[PDB]
Amino acid sequence: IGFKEYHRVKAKKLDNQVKSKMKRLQNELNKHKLEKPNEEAAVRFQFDSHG
RNA sequence: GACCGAUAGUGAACCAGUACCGUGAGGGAAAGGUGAAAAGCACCCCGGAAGGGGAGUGAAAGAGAUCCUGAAACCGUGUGCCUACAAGUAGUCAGAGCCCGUUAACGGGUGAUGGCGUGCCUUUUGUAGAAUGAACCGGCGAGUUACGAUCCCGUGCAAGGUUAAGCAGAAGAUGCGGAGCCGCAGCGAAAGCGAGUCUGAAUAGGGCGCAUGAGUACGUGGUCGUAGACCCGAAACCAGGUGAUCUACCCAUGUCCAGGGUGAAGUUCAGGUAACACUGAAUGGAGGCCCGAACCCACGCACGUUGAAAAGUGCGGGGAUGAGGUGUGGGUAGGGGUGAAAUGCCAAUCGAACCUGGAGAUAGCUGGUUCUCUCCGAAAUAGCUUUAGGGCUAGCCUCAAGGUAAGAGUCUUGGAGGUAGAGCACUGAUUGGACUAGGGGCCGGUUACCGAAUUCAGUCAAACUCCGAAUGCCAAUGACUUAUCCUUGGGAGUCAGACUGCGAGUGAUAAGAUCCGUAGUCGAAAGGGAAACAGCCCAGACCGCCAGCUAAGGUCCCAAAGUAUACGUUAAGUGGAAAAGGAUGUGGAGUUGCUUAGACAACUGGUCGAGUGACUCUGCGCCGAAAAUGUACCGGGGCUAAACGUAUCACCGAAGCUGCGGACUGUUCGAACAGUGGUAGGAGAGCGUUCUAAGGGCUGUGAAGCCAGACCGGAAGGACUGGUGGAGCGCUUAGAAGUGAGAAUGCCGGU
RNA sequence: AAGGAACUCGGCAAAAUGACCCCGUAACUUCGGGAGAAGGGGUGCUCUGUUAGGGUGCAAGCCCGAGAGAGCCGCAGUGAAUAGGCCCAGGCGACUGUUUAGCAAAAACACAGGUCUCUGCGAAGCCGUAAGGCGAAGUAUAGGGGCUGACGCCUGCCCGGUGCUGGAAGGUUAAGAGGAGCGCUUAGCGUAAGCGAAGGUGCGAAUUGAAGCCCCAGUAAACGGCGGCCGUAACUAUAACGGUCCUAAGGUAGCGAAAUUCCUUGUCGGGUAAGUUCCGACCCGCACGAAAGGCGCAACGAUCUGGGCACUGUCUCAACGAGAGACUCGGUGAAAUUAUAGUACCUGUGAAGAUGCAGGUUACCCGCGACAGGACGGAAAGACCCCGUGGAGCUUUACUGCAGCC
RNA sequence: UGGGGCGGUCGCCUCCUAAAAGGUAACGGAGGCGCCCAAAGGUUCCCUCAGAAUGGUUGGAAAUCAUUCGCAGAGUGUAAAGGCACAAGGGAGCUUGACUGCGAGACCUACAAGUCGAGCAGGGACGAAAGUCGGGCUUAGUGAUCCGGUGGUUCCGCAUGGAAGGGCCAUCGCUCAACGGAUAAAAGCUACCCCGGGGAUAACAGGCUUAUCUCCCCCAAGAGUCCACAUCGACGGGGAGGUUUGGCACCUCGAUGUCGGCUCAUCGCAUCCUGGGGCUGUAGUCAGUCCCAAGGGUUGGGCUGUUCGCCCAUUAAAGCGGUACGCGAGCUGGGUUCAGAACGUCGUGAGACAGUUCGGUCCCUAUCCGUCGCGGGCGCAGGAAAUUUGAGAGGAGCUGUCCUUAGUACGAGAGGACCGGGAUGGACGCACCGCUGGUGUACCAGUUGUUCUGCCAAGGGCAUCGCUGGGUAGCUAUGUGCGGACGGGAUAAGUGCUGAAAGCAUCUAAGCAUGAAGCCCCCCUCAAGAUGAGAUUUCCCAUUCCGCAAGGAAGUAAGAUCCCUGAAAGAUGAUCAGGUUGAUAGGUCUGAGGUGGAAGUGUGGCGACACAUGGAGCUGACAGAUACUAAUCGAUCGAGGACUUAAC
RNA sequence: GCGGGGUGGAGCAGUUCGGUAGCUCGUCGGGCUCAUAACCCGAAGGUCGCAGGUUCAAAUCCUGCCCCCGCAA
Ligand SMILES: [K+]
Ligand SMILES: [K+]
Ligand SMILES: [K+]
Ligand SMILES: [K+]
Ligand SMILES: [K+]
Ligand SMILES: [K+]
Ligand SMILES: [K+]
Ligand SMILES: [K+]
Ligand SMILES: [K+]
Ligand SMILES: [K+]
Ligand SMILES: [Mg+2]
Ligand SMILES: [Mg+2]
Ligand SMILES: [Mg+2]
Ligand SMILES: [Mg+2]
Ligand SMILES: [Mg+2]
Ligand SMILES: [Mg+2]
Ligand SMILES: [Mg+2]
Ligand SMILES: [Mg+2]
Ligand SMILES: [Mg+2]
Ligand SMILES: [Mg+2]
Ligand SMILES: [Mg+2]
Ligand SMILES: [Mg+2]
Ligand SMILES: [Mg+2]
Ligand SMILES: [Mg+2]
Ligand SMILES: [Mg+2]
Ligand SMILES: [Mg+2]
Ligand SMILES: [Mg+2]
Ligand SMILES: [Mg+2]
Ligand SMILES: [Mg+2]
Ligand SMILES: [Mg+2]
Ligand SMILES: [Mg+2]
Ligand SMILES: [Mg+2]
Ligand SMILES: [Mg+2]
Ligand SMILES: [Mg+2]
Ligand SMILES: [Mg+2]
Ligand SMILES: [Mg+2]
Ligand SMILES: [Mg+2]
Ligand SMILES: [Mg+2]
Ligand SMILES: [Mg+2]
Ligand SMILES: [Mg+2]
Ligand SMILES: [Mg+2]
Ligand SMILES: [Mg+2]
Ligand SMILES: [Mg+2]
Ligand SMILES: [Mg+2]
Ligand SMILES: [Mg+2]
Ligand SMILES: [Mg+2]
Ligand SMILES: [Mg+2]
Ligand SMILES: [Mg+2]
Ligand SMILES: [Mg+2]
Ligand SMILES: [Mg+2]
Ligand SMILES: [Mg+2]
Ligand SMILES: [Mg+2]
Ligand SMILES: [Mg+2]
Ligand SMILES: [Mg+2]
Ligand SMILES: [Mg+2]
Ligand SMILES: [Mg+2]
Ligand SMILES: [Mg+2]
Ligand SMILES: [Mg+2]
Ligand SMILES: [Mg+2]
Ligand SMILES: [Mg+2]
Ligand SMILES: [Mg+2]
Ligand SMILES: [Mg+2]
Ligand SMILES: [Mg+2]
Repeated sequence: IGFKEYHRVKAKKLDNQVKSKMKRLQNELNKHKLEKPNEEAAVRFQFDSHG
């Protein structure tokens, strides 16, 4: 009696860890989320050589 | 004093802040009554005494010291009826026999036997429930009060109504007191304007108002707000204190450890060396050393487990000169201390001690909430919700006041719509044939090699439609019938629903499953049937009757009524449990092959001598058919009808309906008609308890209380008589409430 | 009796061992131990005997006292009571010690030893608001804190992240200093519109202004971390070797199916007739690893684990006996529980598991000694699960704060 | 929220579910939206689309033309539905009505909101005019309040004038997307845990269902040398059971204790063994499959907590299930899920498991029914003492090996029977103590320590009965004897005989047999409360009172009890042997069995000790005898026999 | 069913935000050497897994389809 409930209670604890990790990560990003630094564009043009 | 009267009122009426409980702060009871007067039972008898039986005192001793009254539980004694073949929610209805004789009544007690019948409460869709609560009896124990708001009702005055504090006065009535409050005027955010005003450019429209008018003061009642706010109940939080006489650690000063063993360093001697080293003996007496009592500890097992003991005993076990045991006196205190660290320990309490206070913390949760009858009578739904077992608005109920006839049923007529069915005209899916562009595999020419598209026929669709109902829905006009309906306001409860039939989804076209639509019953519905069986069938209990007719369902016995009538079927106890499938079971229709030119069968083409084969539909049966305590799907007996089908007629059968009698409610005009189940809940009318006022009484020639009884009223309830009791108590009208108990693992007492 | 662990989760419990003397005693070792290892033998009484010898004493005489020989008795001589069972092997902890008073004594805590770090003395650290204290009447060979835990051999790589330490300029930043300016107000100017001094007043920018942070180095017995893919050797198979990607760096020694191995009762060897346990190896380490230390390890342990011997009522399989209860009599006399009970069985029905309902079956009335199938028995308003916009303890880069510190 | 969690969802639009008005749920089936357009809006005017065939330079299936056919097969910004070809689809001219104030009246609706709207006024666009225009073919494209920003303003301005500040109108700021929005501001652990509730809600067992599971079938492609159906049974189809995995959430949260084991069983049959049969690809021995059959039986160990499973060794066999996965007020407590601790792993962490490991309190005196035993009462038409019948109930029910038949039948051999006789075991049961043993606490003996009887000798107490060696009665198994034997009756499956219906055939319809360890008996035990109270033999005898009777009372008869001595009986009652003309118990005497040579004395020895007297002495329960002691005297209870009929 | 990958021969970027297809090694050809390696000089090798859309332009954005790898299975 209560076999699966016991094991499923354990499962629910693992879920709570995921939810907490998620929530904290989201909150941390909102507090401090550096944007990716500018990737300077590269001008490219070549005077193709003639014969 | 419309305050209490010994469980009340102070905790304390009494030698009570006592007894008792706690180390302490602190907590904290129980317990009143002789008589007018002790006149408190001289004397005698039984007894060791207690306790009795007389005799005396007294109005009374059945007033004799827990001494007014003396209920119930509970415990006994005697006996009028019944009881040892009986299956019991304990009664109720019927009923002999026996025994009595009353509030004199179509009486009382008991009860062989027959019928019927699973407590009360709470909580539930649903409880006899094996869900909850109560051992029993008694007492106590829960919507109250203050101040505001609003509505109804009553009264006074009325376009007005009314005073508050305060001052005089019986703690009163009343007089004075007009400040203030509400209303008569509204509109606008406001300036402001005013029967109008605001918006707007507007004499427009529209909103809110006016014309269509009643308020106010006080009282009663309903509800609401703020207060503990109907009563009981947390785990907790915070504040101030009390604890280290237990236990943790520390500090100071004491004290305890029977006996035995092992033999460290060092030292000495002897040997040894050039010297040392080295070797052997002896001495020596180290150690969180060894073995083992006291003492301390607590490893295993048994026992104990309403214990001898709220942690022990018995048999073994570990340490036992050490980081040892223990005494005395001290220290550290809870947002703290102490911890060789277990969240362990800090007075049998520790993830935050104990006591008191804030405090009646809060509890959308559980439990409880006390007299009676009558009128009406739900909901378990929608929306929103840090919402889902809560709440709010609507729906559904009730009361009152208005409108009033505006409601409803049916018929007739009109209309909106795309479901069932059907259909392929579109969109998808799809079968066969034809015709086929191409596509691939073969040498640009072909394969029956994939094949687009076209066409012919043929299927199919919740999210296909050229079509398209039945019902249901919205209206209109009459007619016939019925009595509802709407507006405003007061009060609610309900938001867990259940099953059954039908139409669907989810599921597996399972579920007493789940979610909607629709109708019913239950919930909140007793009675009859289905053996028992909320939801199925029949049918709605105001009450009495030893009257009648019926419904579902029945009629051989249990058990009321047909062993009814007529015609067939079944042989399986089918009826009284299930499929695919199998089968010369049997009944009834129909078709067809052959047949006295002689069949089928059997006999060596003939003998023989009247039937013989196949198939379709259909009624009732058969096999397929094995579960666990015990026949075990007919309720039982039992049944060959007492089963099944068809038809007919009788009778039985409810609390349905009818007849007779009574009560009440409503409607219309004392009559008639109609109605009278009920949970949550609304409304009305009453009974009873305590106290007050005013009248009128009762009571020592016996009050209240208590105990009986066969009386009275529709209920709550009220009398009368007798016994006990020994001094208070009813009745009528009105008023005010500590006003009604069977349940709260309620509190206290008794048993 | 016979058997002897066949019992059982497990030799739990009991049995067996036990004193003194003599002989004898292994692996291993930290050279002390292990060790009472283990395994054996002896034990009574009598006579040689106030013994050989020893203590006391002036001596007599008192005590102590081995060893033998020679005999006697019994089933048996520490004749009773009291007094280790032992051996082999492994895991963990070194050890003695300490711990959940009252379900855990242990591998947990402590420990000596190791290391890191703080502290120059009014030390750091700690208690307190402060004074005043502990530290300490101490002074870096001392004191506090963290981690590890005797001893032996060792303790590898990574400073990118986080912490700590040290820097130097610079960037960012508060109060406080500064008050450019702007608004309001109004003497006055004006036909008005509007402008507007001074004063007052409401805002106020530049500039200035520390630590911290940013930045740069170091530090791992600081908190921590310690990888993927591809190819390659003349049988094959594996790769000493090579390529590339990523990282701060990719796990070294040692150990390994483990207190760690899910698959798994891995495979192999040993032990048994039979071994999911055990021991020895192997290494595809789900998910070892070097001071939350790695690997060994004598001694120690009421530690955990497996195997032998002894021994037995643990068992095959139960029997008998003793005492105390039970039972009868005399005395005394509770408790939990309890809606009232004249309180059967079967099948069924029902809130789906009935003493109580239905249909049958069975049953004369009342007890006593016994057993526990039922009364969903008693006890404790379930601790599991879910719910409540309940509580408390704890954690942190949750939110908001406070002390402390700079 | 078909427990919670994860996943998914949360507001709005379209369709289907939705049952032809509207509305209508589920974590039902499909999709879209959080915009876009300055023209893709308004108006005025004009206008048809897709596709196919044919003709044509590049040109190709498909670009552009041209003709014919061609209801929409197109398009309509953006999903779907409803519309649209007097277009809402395409093109062109001018413009901004994608206006301001509004708004009769309606739809929808709990509210808050949302939707439609003629018409009026102001000032405009297009148009010759009528007239149309308050965005788009229609239906999504959005967010309350509070609080801030901005613009306007015949509003207010706290003595007054200003101002500060506010109001009104317009407008902006929320993926407040959990979209009717808790605060401006918020994550976890609890195994150290606690409270209030719920069977409204998880689970076990129960109930319903039966997808799955187990078992059984239908069809028959086939496999099987041929041959579907000896055996096996593809592709499909139909059931039963309620042991499995599930679905549901109906009972239980003011408690229905768990897996495994132990003790004790009980039931079903889907039969593991034994019994009886059909078919066989059954020669014999063996087997295969199916039918009947539930009477009895159905092992001991190693490993593991285990169930299970593997293994070892047996057995005739090592059956499958139900009983709350039977059985914890019957036991155990090893596994698992309390508090401690540790490893691996995860986490910053408290801690946790996707894994392990060592240690960890099992309470209750039985009221009722039930079950096993034992009594008392009454009844059974007189009162007693014995012996009995059997309605009915319980018990028992198993089986191996060997010898013989017979090396026969059978077979090429190998091997090797049926049936019928006979012996002897295993397990199990009943009884009993003569035998073998156990026990034997009032028996006998040996012996240690100490204390006592004054000492010696001889003994007593205590030390587990001090210990040790024996042992009577009784009680006992492991010991012994015996049992399940012979068979009858009726049947099951099966085998048939005669025999029609249906000139044949046929076990069947009438009729007649056979045939199982099973059923009813036989065998053992209880049994007349069998209220239906039975039957037989024997004994006692009609009393005395009252009362009119019915009936009542009092002494007794036969007989029994109280009381007493006891055991062959026993918890107590009861039962049985006895109670003085009695051997009932004790004692006494004589024995048995048991122990094993007493004490005293003498002799031998220095002594411990040995020997003789002497199979001695001692001896609980056992046997026989014997009144020596106790069973005294007494008391109590116990019939006089109802009525009716029939036959005598 | 739920996720991750397919870029010259190997290992890897670039993909979100469209703009010449790349880095390291390797392969091939020619030198150097007696010859091989190293070294030096040139070149080839992917139209970004496949097939269609969108766009002036797609490895990159969209639609389908096929492989590889993890789990569950
Ligand atoms: K009183
Ligand atoms: K009461
Ligand atoms: K104190
Ligand atoms: K209800
Ligand atoms: K009187
Ligand atoms: K007694
Ligand atoms: K009954
Ligand atoms: K009951
Ligand atoms: K970690
Ligand atoms: K014997
Ligand atoms: Mg009082
Ligand atoms: Mg008086
Ligand atoms: Mg319920
Ligand atoms: Mg309850
Ligand atoms: Mg109760
Ligand atoms: Mg010591
Ligand atoms: Mg010791
Ligand atoms: Mg002491
Ligand atoms: Mg305590
Ligand atoms: Mg308060
Ligand atoms: Mg249809
Ligand atoms: Mg339902
Ligand atoms: Mg009811
Ligand atoms: Mg009625
Ligand atoms: Mg009639
Ligand atoms: Mg009748
Ligand atoms: Mg009637
Ligand atoms: Mg009626
Ligand atoms: Mg009251
Ligand atoms: Mg064993
Ligand atoms: Mg065993
Ligand atoms: Mg032991
Ligand atoms: Mg230790
Ligand atoms: Mg120790
Ligand atoms: Mg403890
Ligand atoms: Mg302990
Ligand atoms: Mg450590
Ligand atoms: Mg390191
Ligand atoms: Mg580690
Ligand atoms: Mg480390
Ligand atoms: Mg370590
Ligand atoms: Mg008793
Ligand atoms: Mg049922
Ligand atoms: Mg039942
Ligand atoms: Mg509860
Ligand atoms: Mg779910
Ligand atoms: Mg509709
Ligand atoms: Mg723990
Ligand atoms: Mg802990
Ligand atoms: Mg609780
Ligand atoms: Mg339920
Ligand atoms: Mg067949
Ligand atoms: Mg339900
Ligand atoms: Mg209960
Ligand atoms: Mg209980
Ligand atoms: Mg069978
Ligand atoms: Mg069980
Ligand atoms: Mg039980
Ligand atoms: Mg256990
Ligand atoms: Mg009972
Ligand atoms: Mg004998
Ligand atoms: Mg002597
Ligand atoms: Mg003594």
